[PDB]
Amino acid sequence: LGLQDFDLLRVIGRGSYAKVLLVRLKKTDRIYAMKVVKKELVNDDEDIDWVQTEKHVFEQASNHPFLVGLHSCFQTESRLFFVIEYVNGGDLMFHMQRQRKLPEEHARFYSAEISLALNYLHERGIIYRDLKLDNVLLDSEGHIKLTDYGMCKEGLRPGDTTSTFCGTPNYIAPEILRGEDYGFSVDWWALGVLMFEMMAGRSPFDQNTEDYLFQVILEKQIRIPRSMSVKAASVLKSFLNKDPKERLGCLPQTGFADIQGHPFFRNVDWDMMEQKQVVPPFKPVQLTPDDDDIVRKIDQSEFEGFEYINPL
Ligand SMILES: CN(C)CCCn1cc(C2=C(c3c[nH]c4ccccc34)C(=O)NC2=O)c2ccccc21
Repeated sequence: LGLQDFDLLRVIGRGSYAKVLLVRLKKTDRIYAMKVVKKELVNDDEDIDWVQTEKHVFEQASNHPFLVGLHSCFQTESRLFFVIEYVNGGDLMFHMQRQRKLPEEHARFYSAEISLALNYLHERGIIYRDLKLDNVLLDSEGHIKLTDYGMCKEGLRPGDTTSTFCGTPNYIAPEILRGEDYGFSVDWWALGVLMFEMMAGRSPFDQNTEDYLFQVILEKQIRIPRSMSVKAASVLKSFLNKDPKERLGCLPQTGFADIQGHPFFRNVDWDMMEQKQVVPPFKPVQLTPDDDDIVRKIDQSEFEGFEYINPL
C-alpha cells in the first residue's frame, strides 16, 4: 500500500514519537486508525527493536478479540505507518473521569476481558508491560481492547525473565523497582491497579513524584475501601501482593486457572466471554512536506521488511 490509496480523514492522537490518524482505505472503503512515526525519530539499534517489537506483537493481536489488529505497514523517506484495526469507544481513562467509581460488577466484566487479553499475550511469550487506563479502549458497543505495544517484551518461554526497568510509573510493579529480573507477573500487578482504580476511583498509592511514589508502592500497605466487598478486596490483595510469587495469576502452570478460579470471578463463564457472548454493562488533513535538510540525512538502511500486509 501507500499514502495514495488512503483518505487521511483526521488526526485523533498527537504525540512526540507518533501521530494516530483516522484514515480510510479507498479500495475497501473501510476504516483503520493509522499510526505515523517520523523516521527521523527512530535512529540507533535500540529503536528498530521498539518498532519490530510493536510489529511482532501487532502480528498477533489480530488473532485475539480484545487485542487490536494490524491491517498493514508501510513507510516513506520521512516516516513509518501502521494501518491498524480501529476502535471508537474511548479509553477507560476518560470513561472513568466521567463517572468516578465503577460498580463492582461492571469492573469485573472489564478486568475479565483484559485478563483474557493478557493471557493470550503471555501464552504467546509476550509481556504487555504498558497497561494503564487510557490504553484499554472501548469496543463500539462495550468489549475492551488492549492497545499500544511499544513496551512489550518479545518471544519468551514460561519460566524466562527479562529486566528492562520501564512502564508507566503509577502501575510499575514492585519487583521492577527492586531491579530484580521479572516476567508475566508485572502484567498482573498492573491489572491489580487498573482494577483498584476502576472500583475505588482512586489510585492505590499516595521528596517528589517518582522519588516518593516508588517508596509508597514498596512499603505503603494499600488501603482498601471499607465499602468494598470481601471478594472485591481479596482480588485486589491477591493482585497487589508485592511478592511476584505469592501473587494471583503469578503462580506457574496455574496462574490463569487461579485467576479464573478466584471468587471475584464466581459466575463468569470464560469460554463464553472469550467469544464476546457476554453482554457489556455499558455500550458506548495533509501531513507536513519532507524536510530534505533532515530526510537527506536518514539511513533508510535500517528500514527493510517494514512493509507487511496482514493476509488474514
Ligand atoms: C490516551 N490515549 C487515547 C492513548 C492512545 C492509545 N492508543 C490507541 C491506539 C488505537 C486507536 C485509537 C482510537 N481512538 C484514538 C484516539 C487517539 C489515538 C489513538 C486512538 C485505534 O483505533 N486503534 C488503535 O490501536 C493506539 C495505537 C498505537 C499506540 C497507542 C494507541
